[PDB]
Amino acid sequence: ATDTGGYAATAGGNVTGAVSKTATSMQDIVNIIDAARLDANGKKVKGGAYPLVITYTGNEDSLINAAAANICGQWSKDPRGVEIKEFTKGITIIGANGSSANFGIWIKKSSDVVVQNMRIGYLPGGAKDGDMIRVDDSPNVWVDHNELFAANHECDGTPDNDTTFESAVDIKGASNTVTVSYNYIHGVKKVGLDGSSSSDTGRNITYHHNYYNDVNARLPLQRGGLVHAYNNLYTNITGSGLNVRQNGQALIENNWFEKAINPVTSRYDGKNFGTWVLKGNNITKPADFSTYSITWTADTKPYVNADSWTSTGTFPTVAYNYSPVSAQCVKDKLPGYAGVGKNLATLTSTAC
Repeated sequence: ATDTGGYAATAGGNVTGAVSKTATSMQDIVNIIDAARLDANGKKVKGGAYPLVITYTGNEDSLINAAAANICGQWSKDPRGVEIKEFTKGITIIGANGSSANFGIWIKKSSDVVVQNMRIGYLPGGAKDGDMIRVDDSPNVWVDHNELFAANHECDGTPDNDTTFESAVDIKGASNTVTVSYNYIHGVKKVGLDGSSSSDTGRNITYHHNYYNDVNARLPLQRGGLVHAYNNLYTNITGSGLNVRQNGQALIENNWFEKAINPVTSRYDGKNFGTWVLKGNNITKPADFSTYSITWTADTKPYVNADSWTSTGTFPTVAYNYSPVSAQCVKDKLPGYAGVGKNLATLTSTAC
């Protein structure tokens, strides 16, 4: 099936003729993809020779645990990541239960890529683009059921005072359709952008069933296009949540917000504010701010906060088929479906 519950329509490497391989380390993954580019005669095939399903059984807890004990020593180390560049035959990277990685997955100019059940945390190289997951010029990508974490903290003396750790899921370029679902993102200062600059506007992204906890900002930092965020659990947001910019449009439905500062805003540009359609969230009116500990702040430049909690624009017909659960149900159940080791389980109404 190609249904991801969002804009991305892909099965990744789970197609006809897929070759399954087991990777026990980051290097194995690199070698497997390289080999996957060669045809029967040893010649390279543009976009890849065959579809792949790579099961990653490696474990780097030692690296992660060492890093967690010395947070400020990570930004200056070499970044570590597997680059999936120009591979379009279809590929899925599934972590085995118990597997872990102290390296990121960088997708560049590829298509039909699915990343699931990977536990990635405390990556080194925040000063040199050490992102956990990067989707660049890559349409039909599905980032599902992963645990992305670090420390929601900024060490002193880091270059730009923003490089202690890099992003969890940055999306940029022509990654026209992307679905980010069932991820447990925690302890991340900059979760992920949707457009790397003011000119990098566009794309149709869906964020559904994600559990965010102790994050500072960018859920996402949207530049143009459309974003459909539904059934996400937003708790302990220390800076700002969805920042809808450059005239982007967002449909924010049936989510649960709690202990969040500026959960829905449009700030930092001073102009071209985006719009949002609010519906079915735990917060229905301003009276609820106090109940769920939702605070608001101003910005030095013109900005717009959803402090009136009203829709400020419209949203096109949601192309795909999805069935949202209630905000209460996500609050109650989501933590047991999002993340690694949940066997890619989905939250249905029957479980509410």
